[PDB]
Amino acid sequence: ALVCDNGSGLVKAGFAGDDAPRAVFPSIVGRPDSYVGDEAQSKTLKYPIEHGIITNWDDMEKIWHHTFYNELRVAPEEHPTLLTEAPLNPKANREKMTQIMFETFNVPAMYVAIQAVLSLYASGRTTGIVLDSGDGVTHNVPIYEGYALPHAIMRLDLAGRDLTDYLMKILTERGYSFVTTAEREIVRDIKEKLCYVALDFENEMATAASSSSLEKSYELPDGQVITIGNERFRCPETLFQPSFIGMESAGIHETTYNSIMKCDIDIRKDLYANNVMSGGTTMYPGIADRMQKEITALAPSTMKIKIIAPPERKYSVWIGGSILASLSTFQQMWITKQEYDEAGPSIVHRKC
Ligand SMILES: CC1=C(O)[C@@](O)([C@@H]2C[C@H]3OC(=O)[C@H](C)[C@@H]4CCC[C@@]5(CC[C@H](O5)[C@H](O)[C@@]5(C)CC(=O)[C@H](O5)[C@H]5C[C@]6(C)CC[C@](O5)(O6)[C@H]5CC[C@](C)(C[C@H](C)/C=C(C)/C=C/[C@H]3O2)O5)O4)OCC1
Ligand SMILES: Nc1ncnc2c1ncn2[C@@H]1O[C@H](COP(=O)(O)OP(=O)(O)OP(=O)(O)O)[C@@H](O)[C@H]1O
Ligand SMILES: C/C1=C/C(=O)O[C@@H]2C[C@@H](CC[C@H](C)/C=C\CC1)O[C@@](O)([C@@H]1CSC(=O)N1)C2
Ligand SMILES: [Ca+2]
Ligand SMILES: [Ca+2]
Repeated sequence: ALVCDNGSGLVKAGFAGDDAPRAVFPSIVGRPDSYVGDEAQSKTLKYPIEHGIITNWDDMEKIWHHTFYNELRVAPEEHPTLLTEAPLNPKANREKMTQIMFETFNVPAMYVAIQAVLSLYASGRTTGIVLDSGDGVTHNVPIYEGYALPHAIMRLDLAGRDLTDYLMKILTERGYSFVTTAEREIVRDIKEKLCYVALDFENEMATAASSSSLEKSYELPDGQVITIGNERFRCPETLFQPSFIGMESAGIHETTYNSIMKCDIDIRKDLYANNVMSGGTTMYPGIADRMQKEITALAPSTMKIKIIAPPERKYSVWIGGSILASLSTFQQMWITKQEYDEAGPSIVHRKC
């Protein structure tokens, strides 16, 4: 079976039963008659997925064909294919993915799983609450015995690309100039290399104000060496206080809490003890300790709280897919070509 995890920024693709994706490449299509993903990267670019939701279907077909043919070297008509989706995904989109897989790619079998749920599986759990934060969107997804609890899911627009754009803004306020699309990629690299989550925002602002102890240098492609100081932790602080970029949302600690509070009292303790971090935007050093501190301050004083931050969490959605698609007991769960022929795209609602 194939496993394809389509993100707003990065596609992760490979074979069920493997420990890691074979291909990780940008979720882009480029035109000057069109180039896809890593081919487009080597050369106007469009992202077919926005905030985790597929919005350009023709370009999404290009991404999928590139995945099957170029990245995995397979004919999709010969492999059951597991795909992933956002924890909240419009009904019409679920049908269109299904329609395309059966009618365009002629897959023999298909299934679509919620991204955050797969990450939980990759951590060795069937119960817990996942914070999955990527390039385009963030969700909190409470999960009991393998199944997301849809009424308790929380969503934030805020994710990694917004964090990059904010780092550009505050570095520009410092006296640099980061405004172009190329500069966006440079600042993404700065973010990934040098940013971290402060345990206490104010305390670290004070250290940065009165000393150079938190400063790091970065050699730009153009040869200027810049210095990054409080920007290192101000950038990801936005996750905890979205008002830094004018967003009204609760921060990720409060959305975690709010999600747990919408669940049955009998499972809340299990959720609090199994907070699993997923996605590239959870990679900041310090994030687990900060989450622990913030959730402790919101939760009952008696509550046992644990934040799990798997080292492999850039790829845990994919790994979870690999685990699920290669389970013997999953064999009966696939949507078959016959089922699709009889029920149409609407089959996805009954089976996934
Ligand atoms: C099995 C299967 C389905 O459950 C599902 O196909 C679900 C069921 C449908 O839910 C639905 O028709 C409903 C959405 C669904 C059904 C049951 C309960 C519920 C789930 C969560 C909750 O109410 C409510 O939206 C919350 C409290 C969560 C939240 O963060 C805020 O409101 C805010 C903030 C914000 C920043 C502003 C608004 C949003 O919520 O974002 C979310 C909520 C919806 C959306 C507009 C984003 C998109 C593009 C998704 C839509 C329209 C999804 C529709 C459906 O997805 O953004 O909504 O998803 C994938 C898997
Ligand atoms: N070490 C790091 N520190 C901070 N951010 C990082 C790090 N590594 C990757 N990221 C960010 O993670 C994001 C990519 O993560 P991921 O692959 O989980 O997202 P996606 O699946 O493409 O998007 P989404 O899930 O939002 O649709 C990018 O914004 C990237 O800059
Ligand atoms: C190395 C890498 C990282 C990434 O996450 O890439 C995804 C994919 C990408 C598409 C445009 C880019 C020119 C191509 C490849 C870069 C891929 O845009 C992102 O970099 C966007 C733009 S800045 C940011 O933080 N996210 C994230
Ligand atoms: Ca993702
Ligand atoms: Ca706020």
